[PDB]
Amino acid sequence: LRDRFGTYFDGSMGAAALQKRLESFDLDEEAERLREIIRTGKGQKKTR
DNA sequence: GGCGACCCGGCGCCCGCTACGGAGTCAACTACGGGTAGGGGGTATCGGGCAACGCGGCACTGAACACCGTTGTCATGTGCCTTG
Repeated sequence: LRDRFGTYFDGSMGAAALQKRLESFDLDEEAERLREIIRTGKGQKKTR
C-alpha cells in the first residue's frame, strides 16, 4: 500500500497511532450522529 | 441479522484482632586508558596564653589658703591727789 501510492493515506502502529487519532478525533460530530442513531435504532446496537 | 443461548472471559469478593516457626541457593575474558582519589608536603590563616593598662573612689598630698577664736596691743579715756 505504501509503495504503490503515497502522500494520500497516513498510517502508523502502536500507541503513536492512537495518540494521532485522539488528537484529531472530533467527538462532537460523533455525539450528534450517535444521538441520531439513538433516535432511530433497534437491538443491541441501541445499547452500544 | 437481530435474537439467543451459551460460552466464555473476566472479574469481584471471600468476619476480627492479637500472637506465633524457620528458611533463603546453578553456566567469559583481557587489554587499555583515563580519571578520581588517596597519600604526604608544605604553607597562609585563625585561635589560644600572659602582664600593663584602662578606669574610679577616695585618699593622700597637705599645700595653701580661708574661718572663726583668741589675748596680742595700743593710744587714749575715768578717778584720786596735789596745787592754783
